[PDB]
Amino acid sequence: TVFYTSIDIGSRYIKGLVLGKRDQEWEALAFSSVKSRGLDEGEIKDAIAFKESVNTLLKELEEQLQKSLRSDFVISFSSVSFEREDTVIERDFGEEKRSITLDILSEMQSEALEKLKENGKTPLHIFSKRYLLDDERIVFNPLDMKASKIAIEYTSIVVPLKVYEMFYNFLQDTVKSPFQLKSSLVSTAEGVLTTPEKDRGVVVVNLGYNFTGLIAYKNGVPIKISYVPVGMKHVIKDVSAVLDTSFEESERLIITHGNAVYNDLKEEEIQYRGLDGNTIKTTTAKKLSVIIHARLREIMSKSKKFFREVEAKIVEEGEIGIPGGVVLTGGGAKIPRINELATEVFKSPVRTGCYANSDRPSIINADEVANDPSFAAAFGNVFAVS
Ligand SMILES: Nc1ncnc2c1ncn2[C@@H]1O[C@H](COP(=O)(O)OP(=O)(O)OP(O)(O)=S)[C@@H](O)[C@H]1O
Ligand SMILES: [Mg+2]
Repeated sequence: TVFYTSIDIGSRYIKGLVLGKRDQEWEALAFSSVKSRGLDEGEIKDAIAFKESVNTLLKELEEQLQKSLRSDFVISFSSVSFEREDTVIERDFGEEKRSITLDILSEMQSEALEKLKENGKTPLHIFSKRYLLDDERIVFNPLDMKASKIAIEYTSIVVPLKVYEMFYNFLQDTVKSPFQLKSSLVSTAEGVLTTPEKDRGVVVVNLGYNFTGLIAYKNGVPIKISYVPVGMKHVIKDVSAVLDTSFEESERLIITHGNAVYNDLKEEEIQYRGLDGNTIKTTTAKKLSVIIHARLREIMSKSKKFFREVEAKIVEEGEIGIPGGVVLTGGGAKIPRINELATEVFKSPVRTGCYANSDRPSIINADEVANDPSFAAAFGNVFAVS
C-alpha cells in the first residue's frame, strides 16, 4: 500500500485529498477545502499566511484520517507564467549500434532539464514529443532498441526558476515529507479528460479565481497553454461595485443565487448586507445574473481566441474542428447554466469536467469530490502526462 496526499493550492481555496493505492485499487481516505491566504497573482505575498492556510488543511485531513499515516505529497499551483518549451537532446555514438537503456534516457532527460535551467526555467512536467533513431525512424519508446544515434524532442510545461524556488522552499518548510510540484492546469486536464479527447483534440477552460487558464491536448499531450487575465475575482468585484457590498457578501451572493443565463429569470428578491455588515439591502436574482453575465461572456469570448488558435493547429493534423470541444473546470464551472452560455459563445460541444466524468480509475469513497469540478487538479496530481 502506498499513500498520497495531493494538494492543489488555489489563490482562493486550497484543496486536499489523501489517497491509498494497493494493486490496481484506489481509495479516498480524506478530503477538504480551506480558504487560501497569502497567495495573489500567482505569487506568495505572505509566506506566513500561506503556511498557516496550508497547515489548516493538513489539520483537517489528519482529523479525518484519525491516524498519522506517512504519505508522499504532490502539490499543484496556478500561475499565468506557465509556458510550453521544446528542447532537443541528441546523442551520437558514432559508428557502432548500442542498446538504448534507462541510463541513457535518464541522462538525456537530465540534460534537457539543465538546458531549460540555463534559460532560467524549471519544468513541472516533461515528456517526449518524438524519439528519432539514426536520423531515420520515429519510435514511441526507444527502450532496448539499437541505434547509432538518438535524438529526443521534449515538450515541457515550465515556470520561471524563481517561481519554482519560492514554492519549493516554502512547501518543504511546511510539508515535512518528500514532495513533487505540478501545474494545477496540467493536473486539471489529467483529472478530467478522457483518452479519446486527449488524443483527437480538446480544450480545457479553467474558470479560476485570479484568471482563466486555457490548455489544449492533442495526441495525448498538452499542445498549447495560456490564460485570460479575467477570472471569478472580477465577477465578484463587479457585483461588489454595483451593490456596494463587501467582497465576501458578493461571493456569497454569486455562489448562492448566481445564474449564467438571465433572460428567462423571475424577479425573486434576495437579501444581503451593506458594507456596515448590518444594514439589510434587497435586489433580485435576475439583477445579480445580469452583472455576472457580462463578465462571464467576456471570459468566454477571450477564451474563444485560444480555441480558434488551437483549432488551426489541430486542423493541420487532419482533424475537422476540435473534436472534443470544450471542457469547463474550476470554480466558475459550478455556476448554473454556464455550459449553455459557453455553447452560445464557442458554438461547440461543452461539458463540465470532474474526475467522475474522466475515464480514470474509480476511487472508492471518492464520490463527493469526484463530482466536483474544483477538485479536478487534486485528482489529476496523482496521474502523469501520457
Ligand atoms: N457553487 C459555485 N457556484 C458559483 N461559483 C462558485 C461556486 N463555487 C465556487 N465558485 C466561484 O469560483 C471562485 C473560486 O474558484 P476556484 O477555481 O475553486 O478558485 P482557485 O482554485 O482557488 O483559483 P486559481 O486556480 O488560483 S486562479 C469562487 O470565488 C466563486 O466565485
Ligand atoms: Mg484552481
